[PDB]
Amino acid sequence: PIVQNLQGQMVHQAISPRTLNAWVKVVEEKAFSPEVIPMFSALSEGATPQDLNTMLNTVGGHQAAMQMLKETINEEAAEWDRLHPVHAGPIEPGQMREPRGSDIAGTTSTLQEQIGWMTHNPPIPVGEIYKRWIILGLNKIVRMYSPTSILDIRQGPKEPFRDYVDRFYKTLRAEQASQEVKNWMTETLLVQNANPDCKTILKALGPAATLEEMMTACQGVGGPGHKARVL
Amino acid sequence: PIVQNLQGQMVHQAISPRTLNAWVKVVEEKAFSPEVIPMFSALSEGATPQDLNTMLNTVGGHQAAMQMLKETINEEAAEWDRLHPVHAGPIEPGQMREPRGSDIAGTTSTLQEQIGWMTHNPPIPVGEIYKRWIILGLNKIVRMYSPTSILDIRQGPKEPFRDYVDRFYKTLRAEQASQEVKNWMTETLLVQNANPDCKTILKALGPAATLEEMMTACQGVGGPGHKARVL
Amino acid sequence: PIVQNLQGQMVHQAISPRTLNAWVKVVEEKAFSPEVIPMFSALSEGATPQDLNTMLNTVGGHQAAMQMLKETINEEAAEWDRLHPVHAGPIEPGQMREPRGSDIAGTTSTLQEQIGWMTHNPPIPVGEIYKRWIILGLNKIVRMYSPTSILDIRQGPKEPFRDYVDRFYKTLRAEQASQEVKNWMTETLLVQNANPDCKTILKALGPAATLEEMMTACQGVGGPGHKARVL
Amino acid sequence: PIVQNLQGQMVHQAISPRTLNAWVKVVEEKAFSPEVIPMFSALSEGATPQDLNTMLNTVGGHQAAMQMLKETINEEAAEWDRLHPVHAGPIEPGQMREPRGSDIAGTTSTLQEQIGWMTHNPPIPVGEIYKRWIILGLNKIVRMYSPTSILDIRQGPKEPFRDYVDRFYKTLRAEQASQEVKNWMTETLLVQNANPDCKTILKALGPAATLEEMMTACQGVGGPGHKARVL
Amino acid sequence: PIVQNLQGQMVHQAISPRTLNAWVKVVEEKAFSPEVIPMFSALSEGATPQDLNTMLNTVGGHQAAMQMLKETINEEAAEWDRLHPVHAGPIEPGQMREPRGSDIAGTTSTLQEQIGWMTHNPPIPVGEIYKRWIILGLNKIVRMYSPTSILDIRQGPKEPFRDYVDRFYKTLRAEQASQEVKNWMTETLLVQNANPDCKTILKALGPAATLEEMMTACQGVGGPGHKARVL
Repeated sequence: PIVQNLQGQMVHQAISPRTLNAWVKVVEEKAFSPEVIPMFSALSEGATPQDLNTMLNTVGGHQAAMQMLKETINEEAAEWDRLHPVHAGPIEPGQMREPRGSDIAGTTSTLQEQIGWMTHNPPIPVGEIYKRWIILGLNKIVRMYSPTSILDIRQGPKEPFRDYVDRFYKTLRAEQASQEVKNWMTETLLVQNANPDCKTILKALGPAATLEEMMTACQGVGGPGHKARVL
Repeated sequence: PIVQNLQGQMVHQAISPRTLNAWVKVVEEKAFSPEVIPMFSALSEGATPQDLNTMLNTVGGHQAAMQMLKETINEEAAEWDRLHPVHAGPIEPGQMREPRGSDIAGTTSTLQEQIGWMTHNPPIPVGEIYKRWIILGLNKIVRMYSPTSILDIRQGPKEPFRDYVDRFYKTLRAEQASQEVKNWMTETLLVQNANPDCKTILKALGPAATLEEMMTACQGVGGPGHKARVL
Repeated sequence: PIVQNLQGQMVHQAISPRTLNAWVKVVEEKAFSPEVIPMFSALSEGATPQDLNTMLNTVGGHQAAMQMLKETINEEAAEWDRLHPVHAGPIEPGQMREPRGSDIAGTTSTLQEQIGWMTHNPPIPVGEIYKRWIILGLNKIVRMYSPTSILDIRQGPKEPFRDYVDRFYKTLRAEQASQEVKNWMTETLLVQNANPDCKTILKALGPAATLEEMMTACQGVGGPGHKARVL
Repeated sequence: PIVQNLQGQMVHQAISPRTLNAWVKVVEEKAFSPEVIPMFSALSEGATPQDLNTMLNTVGGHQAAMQMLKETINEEAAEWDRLHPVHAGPIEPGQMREPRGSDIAGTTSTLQEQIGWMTHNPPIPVGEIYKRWIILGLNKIVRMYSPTSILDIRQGPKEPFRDYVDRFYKTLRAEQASQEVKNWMTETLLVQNANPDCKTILKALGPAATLEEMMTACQGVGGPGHKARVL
Repeated sequence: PIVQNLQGQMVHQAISPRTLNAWVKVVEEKAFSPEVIPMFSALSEGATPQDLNTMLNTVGGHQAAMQMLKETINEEAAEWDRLHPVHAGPIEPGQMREPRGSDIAGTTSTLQEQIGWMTHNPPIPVGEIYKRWIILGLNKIVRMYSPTSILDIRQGPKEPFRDYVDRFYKTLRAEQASQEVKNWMTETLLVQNANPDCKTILKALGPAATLEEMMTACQGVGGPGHKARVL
């Protein structure tokens, strides 16, 4: 990553063993569940196209999964070539060159280059583009390896509403459909798959109540000396 | 916060990717428990609101917990707006503008405004202030996500009293109990549901013991049984 | 390891105690698996040769594997010196001195001289060259301690297609077979050892299908409809 | 109701007793059916607010559903006057008087003014509006008493594509969603385990695969035969 | 639809629901059988887009056929915009404007425009245009489900020829196969699957001949004649 957003000295240093450890844990012990997606981004803060290449190849030994990320990113870079014909003219005073596709994926661009653009003012956002190309790759990984579906997130009979809501919301966040398709699942699916008493409370306040208000009312019914309704 | 570099001139910098890594080891270990808010107190030391929003943004797995925290800010932010009269931008030429709720929360404010507000006369500690909004949001997520009720914590025959006291004080912590409620619970409920080994000594102590005195009576070092809990 | 400056040249710092701890846990957990390579590559971004020697020194386990790797390394160093490999940067440096094989590996070169070569313009990239020579041995230990197995692979009777796709990738990676062969085995053996009712799909897929197009049409095994297992 | 006559001019006729029986027959004897609306539309052609009120109040069966319809048109009539204050600002001779929503629902307007709007040129859609508000009632009454469920319909590994479209679009006559949700539904959601033959067939068709072909796809030896049933 | 009652005719009426119920009977008895297509043209003489939408919406189920029909209509509407570039913003009541594809489909057009294009000088054929695209719809339905096996057909032991060739014909018309194939089937399969004495006398005629000649030649026993009404 880059390790200084102002300072020139020691601008960038190679990846942490905790970043690798915890990367390897999500793709193995959480086994490509949808919570991978937002977690990837929290890892990638200030990551260079090379750091990103390191993250692409460090997905827990899963070689076939490397191929589905890899072919994706490359198609996206080949697309960047279709959208951007090459300027060779005078570069303006203080300005850098504009990246190519093979530059975005770090094949043609120096690591000084990658640092340069990432600390430029206004930024040339190469790592923030490549990581969204990688999440698109990553999204394919989650569909083949984990059978998780927002359709089939179901609240258990003695199950806490907080554990069922955590599953629905992490599964929701990794959908790539629009914000209207998203806002519909929290109105429809979430109320519809809660237990009888919690479903009754969710519709009673209606889904226009805040999540904490929903949450506190749903723990309140499912808390001490509970009734598991038969189904 | 302020650098750790022990050559020359101290200079103010953001939160570091090593610290970001540390927060990720904290989250994916303690996650939502009472045990989060003190680690947070540590790692957010000399943070600006921009760091605080980086601390929020670099969370991965638990997107409900984050929707409740993002939510809890808006309501305290709005409160702040309702508490103070603020006109938009400078009220006078060449003097600083007054903070709004959304400025405390980093959204509507630049980082260059942010270190301005802090170097005002008197100081406006916009981070420190903001950390309180965050911690109420944390306390809300933790109370709901925490799993033991305070009204059903009982000590078995082979359970160490240290382990049961940490679970009781951590259950009284999850539920955000007043000191008046903690002093009454301490006195009452605790003594009762200790095992008869601790309990008959706890009962031999006279009116209004300190928790030190409850431990000195009970302890009773080592055991119960073979190879006691250190968690 | 070498850390980057925003303008100007790379600077050498001492290795992290965790990087060391991480690598040991790597050679305990993954030695006989093709997971040794991406982790080793991950823990040797911006490494010098003394970084690469420190990682090799750190191991106190798996001594017969290190020995095979060491005799292997000397084979491409002796080759270096005799049959003059192609490389980027100076083949006859004027103002500094020819890298030998031993020097690339760092048994006869001081750390200054290695920095000397990597800080050069054009550089002589001694670190990356060495890491290829360790990765040759990493393949060798993976081949010797996990032998031929690509022909014996079958998709299980109850096994989803992607779980056995995921194994075929691991197997074929472990296999070390020629790239004309890798490309045939992905074209026809991947279909050959598959489920029979999934192979009917795979025939309509053809040879030039992506993994994602194949993992989308064919999923789990699936089973008799309208039945229940025997009692 | 109003009859159209030459030059597109409008001429008035009293409500037939046969139209009213016709409407009691569609309400009671095509009860709750989506088909209820288009028949309705064919009964309400040139209807004044008065003819609609007679239509609605003529009916004596199904009074839980006429109640939600009376609540829905009241709400819509009071909504209307927020959005448009009648006769705002400067008053202009030459106008029939503007309809408030209480005139639209026929509550503060007389026959003379009801004829006023519809013999105007261009015709003021007073009765047309009320019908579109009543169809909102009827579509809601349809949703309320339909039996199909959106959490039952999905394509499993034995189901034809047709067989699932028929049921799913049978759902959505009753159950309302956006097209972005319907498109996401057919892309991925309700199709997670969908028929292996259909996948085989869908690939075998190429990049010239049509919806008509995809419906014709998939047959076996259960259910109806292949022999024709239409004289 | 638009009556031809009255001097200088251009007068719209509602469709009678009896007419709607006679259409419920055609589809009850004949489904989508090929002679539903010109009946549907006959039902929709002088009809509007709103009438048509009414006649479509009153159909009993078939929701996969309804979709396939609906997307078929949406592509003819879409190319219709490509074949006639027409534009509009907000629609003005009373104003003669050029119809777009959406206005020809009843989707965007109020009924006064629809009648208004129909009764312009020249009449602009908006009812025709869409009725033609619904007939292409039905014609698509007929392609998919009307064919059944003609190779079933063999003349019964006591069967006269005028029952067996009509039955040949009824199944031949059922199949959607191109004409020159059908001509082939006439000169071969009608003769080859015929009884011994028949096929013989059909080989004496030569099957090249007119159907009057085949009826005269292959003559069988008289009586009432089976009218073909057992299915």
